Amino acid sequence: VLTLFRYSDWQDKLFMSLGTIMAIAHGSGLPLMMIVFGEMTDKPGKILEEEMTRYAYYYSGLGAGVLVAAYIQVSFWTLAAGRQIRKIRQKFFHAILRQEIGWFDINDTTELNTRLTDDISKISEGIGDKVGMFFQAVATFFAGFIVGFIRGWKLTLVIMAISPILGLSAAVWAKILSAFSDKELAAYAKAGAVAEEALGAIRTVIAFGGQNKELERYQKHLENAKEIGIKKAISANISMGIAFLLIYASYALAFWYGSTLVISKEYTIGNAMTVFFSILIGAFSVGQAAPCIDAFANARGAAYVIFDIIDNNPKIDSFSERGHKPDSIKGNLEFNDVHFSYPSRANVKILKGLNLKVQSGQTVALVGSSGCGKSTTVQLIQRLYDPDEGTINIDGQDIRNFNVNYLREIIGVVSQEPVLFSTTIAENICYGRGNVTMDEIKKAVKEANAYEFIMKLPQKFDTLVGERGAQLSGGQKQRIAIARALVRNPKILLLDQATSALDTESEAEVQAALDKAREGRTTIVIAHRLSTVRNADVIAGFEDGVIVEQGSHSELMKKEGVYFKLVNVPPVSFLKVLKLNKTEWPYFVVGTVCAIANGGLQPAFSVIFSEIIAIFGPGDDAVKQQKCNIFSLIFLFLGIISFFTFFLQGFTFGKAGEILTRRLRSMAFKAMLRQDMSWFDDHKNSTGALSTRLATDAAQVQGATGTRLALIAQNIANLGTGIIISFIYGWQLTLLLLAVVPIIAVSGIVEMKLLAGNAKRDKKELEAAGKIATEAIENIRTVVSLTQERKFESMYVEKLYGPYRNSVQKAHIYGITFSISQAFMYFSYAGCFRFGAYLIVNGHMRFRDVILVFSAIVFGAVALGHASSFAPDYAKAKLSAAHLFMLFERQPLIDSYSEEGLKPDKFEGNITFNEVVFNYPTRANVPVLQGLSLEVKKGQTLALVGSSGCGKSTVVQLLERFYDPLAGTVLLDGQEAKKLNVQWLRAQLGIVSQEPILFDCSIAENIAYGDNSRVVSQDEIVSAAKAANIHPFIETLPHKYETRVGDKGTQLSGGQKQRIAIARALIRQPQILLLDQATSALDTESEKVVQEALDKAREGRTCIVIAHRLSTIQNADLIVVFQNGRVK
Ligand SMILES: Nc1ncnc2c1ncn2[C@@H]1O[C@H](COP(=O)(O)OP(=O)(O)OP(=O)(O)O)[C@@H](O)[C@H]1O
Ligand SMILES: Nc1ncnc2c1ncn2[C@@H]1O[C@H](COP(=O)(O)OP(=O)(O)OP(=O)(O)O)[C@@H](O)[C@H]1O
Ligand SMILES: CC(C)CCC[C@@H](C)[C@H]1CC[C@H]2[C@@H]3CC=C4C[C@@H](O)CC[C@]4(C)[C@H]3CC[C@]12C
Ligand SMILES: CC(C)CCC[C@@H](C)[C@H]1CC[C@H]2[C@@H]3CC=C4C[C@@H](O)CC[C@]4(C)[C@H]3CC[C@]12C
Ligand SMILES: CC(C)CCC[C@@H](C)[C@H]1CC[C@H]2[C@@H]3CC=C4C[C@@H](O)CC[C@]4(C)[C@H]3CC[C@]12C
Ligand SMILES: CC(C)CCC[C@@H](C)[C@H]1CC[C@H]2[C@@H]3CC=C4C[C@@H](O)CC[C@]4(C)[C@H]3CC[C@]12C
Ligand SMILES: CC(C)CCC[C@@H](C)[C@H]1CC[C@H]2[C@@H]3CC=C4C[C@@H](O)CC[C@]4(C)[C@H]3CC[C@]12C
Ligand SMILES: CC(C)CCC[C@@H](C)[C@H]1CC[C@H]2[C@@H]3CC=C4C[C@@H](O)CC[C@]4(C)[C@H]3CC[C@]12C
Ligand SMILES: CC(C)CCC[C@@H](C)[C@H]1CC[C@H]2[C@@H]3CC=C4C[C@@H](O)CC[C@]4(C)[C@H]3CC[C@]12C
Ligand SMILES: CC(C)CCC[C@@H](C)[C@H]1CC[C@H]2[C@@H]3CC=C4C[C@@H](O)CC[C@]4(C)[C@H]3CC[C@]12C
Ligand SMILES: [Mg+2]
Repeated sequence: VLTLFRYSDWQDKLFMSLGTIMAIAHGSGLPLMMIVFGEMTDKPGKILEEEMTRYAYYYSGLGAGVLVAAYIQVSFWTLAAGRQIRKIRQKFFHAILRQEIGWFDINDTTELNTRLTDDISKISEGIGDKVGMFFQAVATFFAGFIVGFIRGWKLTLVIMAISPILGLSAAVWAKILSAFSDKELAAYAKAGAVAEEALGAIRTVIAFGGQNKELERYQKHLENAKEIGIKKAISANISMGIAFLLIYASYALAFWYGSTLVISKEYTIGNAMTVFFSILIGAFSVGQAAPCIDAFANARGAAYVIFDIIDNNPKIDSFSERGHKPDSIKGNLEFNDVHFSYPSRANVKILKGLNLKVQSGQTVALVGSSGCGKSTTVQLIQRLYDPDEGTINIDGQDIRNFNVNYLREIIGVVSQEPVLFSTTIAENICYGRGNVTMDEIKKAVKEANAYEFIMKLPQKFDTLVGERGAQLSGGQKQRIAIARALVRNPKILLLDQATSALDTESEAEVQAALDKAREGRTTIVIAHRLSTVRNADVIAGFEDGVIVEQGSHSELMKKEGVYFKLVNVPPVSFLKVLKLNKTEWPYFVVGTVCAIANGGLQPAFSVIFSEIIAIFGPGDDAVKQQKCNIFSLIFLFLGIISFFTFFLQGFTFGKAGEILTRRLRSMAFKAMLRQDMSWFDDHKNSTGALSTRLATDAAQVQGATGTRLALIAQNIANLGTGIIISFIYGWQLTLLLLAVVPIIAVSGIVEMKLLAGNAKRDKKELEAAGKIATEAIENIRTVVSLTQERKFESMYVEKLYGPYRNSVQKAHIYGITFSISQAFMYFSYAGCFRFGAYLIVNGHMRFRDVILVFSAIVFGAVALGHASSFAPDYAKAKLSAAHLFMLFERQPLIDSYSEEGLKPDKFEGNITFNEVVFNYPTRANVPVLQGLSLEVKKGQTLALVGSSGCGKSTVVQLLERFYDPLAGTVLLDGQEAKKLNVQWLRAQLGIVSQEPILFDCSIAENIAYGDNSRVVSQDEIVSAAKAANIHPFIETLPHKYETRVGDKGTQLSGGQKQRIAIARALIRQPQILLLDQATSALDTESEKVVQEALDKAREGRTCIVIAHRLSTIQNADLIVVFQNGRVK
């Protein structure tokens, strides 16, 4: 209960304590004034005027006191909530970056950004101003009790006898509501994980036609969250129904008991009515604080998962400082019987006792088959996992003894398929070490041979690399990764196929630079080519995860081992949002009629009190008991009907809001899966930004469209009925009562114009924080391997500073507006007493009519606080609704959901390019293609040959129809590709990407994703697996086709996911194959087995090959050489 306030500082405790005592001082005033008011109620034309004027002095002073008490009440709670929400946001991201990679494999980490955004929003709604308004209502209730015990003590015990039942019911239903809040929250987090997985790899979802599959996977969780939110609303309104049932039933009991006392004259008329009126003010106030109770229960439910992640502790601690930092390390490295298994597949033994010995100054070279443990050996050097039954030594001393940061900073890796970050080129090379000068950057870039194209691009070292490097080619991204590793100047260099996507001349220059550089660093080389493996002093060969083969080139060539075999924004009206749920108009009708019939009843008690005071007059005393029994039956039946009407309005409004939220979330994701690749290449649209938008916009709409509308319709009916009753009984005073309406209206106008202005900047800056959070979570291998986690926490905090200041300004603006609203509501009483004195002494109205109007106005003074509490939600609801509708009304150029276009029945695999000129929209000044002419007949094989960065993957993107050419014609089988239906077009193609990526599902589903719109059978999956040469490994695994591949294929090796990408292409039986270096992480045996099945499958269809081999280019039918983006 106080774990929400576990992170409260001393200033936070001071703000919450002063806000608590000022809210206790603020609420207790209304009932306590009744003791001085109730002494003239039981009642020459000057003494009454003096009493009225004196009470006007009291009320004006009370209003002045309320002006500063309500200000401090709101402002200090909102300042404290802003400060501790800032530090919870910092500590949760620090706790995510602290954990080790064994935690990132066995847990769900695409769920964390959605969990972050939506839970911190729920906690900010929960621990803020709602708690202060709750204390205000509690102080009002107990001040009514104090007034009751001063005036008449036998009346207040009968009503105090029910308050533990109200506390019991509120605690029970708040505990149930916190449980359902956690259950609903988990479902929305699963849906956000589906969306963030689908938007991260968007090129494969577009190219394989998987929009409907991802949309159905999203809607499967939206339906569960809907069905939890409905019964959440059921419990949340059984609570208020039981509360008001107890209120009116106990008031019936107390009124029947007070009947006998007033008739037997033990009390007078004045002592009973003050007790009744003060207790009804308090009892209505505690009932209105029930939404604040529900909001606190929701925050308590959200905090469960966030606090645990902070509590969890890693065995390999990244931030700790408890290890040796020796001054001089010669690069000796040695294994001693290393046994290892990954924690996600624990029962598959991988290293079975390895004995490697690397001397300081020489390099080794790891050869072997695919899937034997080479990059596992590389991952155990930098201590990402601990081995099960072994030890790894550097210069005689164990790696478990070193400081983890010092180890990971003295060694420098190159990953297999390297991943850049979504910042500039010089920023990636600065992420390399951390404090680099430009001399170091330019020398390392020349040493990695990346200098010519960086000089060639405009804004040379400032070109924004796309998300994961997607705005660069495959041989430019890898040279930037080589330069990134070289700026560190490591003592131990790890090269895991660093030249896998470079052509032969650049491989020669890179290997000459790396060979010239070595003086005192050890190097581990995993070689793509076995022609440069001969320049190694030691060669290690893996056979079932051990070393059976070690020595020099001729030493292992005369040995007959494994190496021998290898060598041989427009605003939107809110009725436009409520135009979407036209279908449940009976829900809004029943909710609005019950809200009117519930809000009207609070001011009607003045007329009931007038009839009570008139019915206790001089009589025969046998009739007044029989009339007062009729009044008590009326209060009992009013209690039963109030139970039914409160339940109906709340449940009815809540169900309609859940339906609208489900429709808005699915419409937003369906309309986000629709835009073309230029919308995703826009630098504002990262997947972190796009996954914060789906969690913010519909949630901000739901927060103002839920049961809050039922409560505000109730409060507006309350304020209306007060004015109507006032006009009937005295029309002269009611004009002054309505005279404040211009001032409260202008204050509402000014706070709406300021809260709509700062919610804009809040929404603008939370996406820029969520971008950093998502890239640092989803590239956690490279983050941990480079030790830039301190820098990413620093960046997240300095992007998180902004909404703190926005919360400060929101606190002051909303506090001033709530303050002057409550003060100008309490000055109306002083104006009413003075002007009513004037009217009574001139003879217009009467004293009981002045009492009647005053009594009717007190309940509206209750309702204004909740209307002002609703007012800061409507601004962010309007803003997020404008953003949702501009997303819904955006229409792309290449429309993926269109049903019109030519859909020919028979397709001959003929393609033709007639002088295609194309520039990318992000860098639209550089020419990529400069008029491209190539024609491929049926059954031919086009081979694309060129240097690195010539436009070989651009033609695959143009044939896949992501992009439109500027001036040129892409035509297929005679007819132009713009005329064809784009889903038909993308279904006729079969594509293997350059660095392929998978999904976080099973191998059977990743292979069956290759052809949608039909249930692909298990026999077809097994046949494509046998053709792609993966079925021996799949049969070896303990789960055969149900081993869950990790996020983007990280729980497999390079060759295995290359091979599942080839099977995913080949399962659809395409008409044309697009193979963009389809065999680049495979060895010679696997590549020659794959190529035979590809050759027997290519009989009768066309294919386009982009492969850097002399074996697959030479047997091709056409050979195309690129120079300056043209064909030669
Ligand atoms: N994160 C992981 N979780 C579970 N198993 C894994 C993980 N990474 C790899 N494996 C498994 O470990 C075995 C060894 O794969 P490994 O990554 O060592 O291949 P490799 O021969 O080093 O080639 P590469 O250099 O492409 O990684 C594979 O069978 C793979 O299925
Ligand atoms: N999404 C993009 N936005 C802007 N420019 C891009 C984008 N993708 C690629 N480029 C640019 O296009 C040029 C060539 O792209 P492409 O990836 O087709 O070359 P490539 O021949 O595939 O290279 P490699 O053979 O090394 O894989 C590169 O200079 C690259 O900077
Ligand atoms: C008499 C009543 C109306 C006024 C009560 C005075 C209160 C509201 C004033 C007096 C002293 C003030 C504190 C003095 C010191 C600081 C440290 C500053 O870094 C944060 C604000 C904070 C914590 C102030 C908060 C407001 C404060 C506590
Ligand atoms: C700064 C504001 C918010 C604090 C509210 C202060 C409360 C506790 C004060 C404000 C007005 C005060 C009342 C003013 C008049 C009198 C009449 C006297 O015969 C009995 C006490 C009584 C009824 C006071 C009780 C205490 C009181 C209600
Ligand atoms: C009637 C008058 C004298 C009452 C005094 C008003 C005092 C209590 C209010 C008005 C201005 C307020 C300060 C305005 C600015 C901030 C900055 C914020 O980061 C810390 C709280 C702090 C410092 C507020 C503390 C409380 C404060 C000092
Ligand atoms: C929730 C609980 C605490 C509230 C229970 C309230 C009960 C005790 C009160 C509410 C209405 C009251 C009844 C109101 C009217 C009359 C009619 C009279 O001819 C007999 C007594 C009788 C029948 C009262 C008996 C006591 C009574 C039933
Ligand atoms: C729900 C809101 C909008 C309508 C409020 C009207 C009802 C609930 C209130 C307002 C005036 C009240 C009436 C005032 C006068 C009397 C005369 C008495 O001999 C019987 C009870 C009776 C008839 C009261 C019953 C309830 C009553 C009719
Ligand atoms: C008994 C008296 C005080 C009740 C007064 C009712 C007042 C508080 C309510 C009733 C209708 C409300 C207005 C309804 C419409 C809007 C448009 C909104 O974009 C700005 C606020 C504004 C202008 C509201 C201001 C506050 C308002 C005028
Ligand atoms: C809620 C606010 C806006 C209402 C305004 C309150 C003040 C300014 C109003 C309300 C009652 C009014 C007073 C009512 C009666 C009289 C007696 C008359 O012989 C002189 C004017 C005088 C004294 C009025 C002056 C203005 C007055 C004091
Ligand atoms: C603190 C600021 C916002 C207050 C602004 C409103 C002030 C100027 C107005 C509104 C209500 C007015 C009070 C209403 C009633 C009367 C009774 C009369 O016999 C003496 C003047 C007196 C007591 C008025 C004094 C001035 C007053 C308090
Ligand atoms: Mg390429």
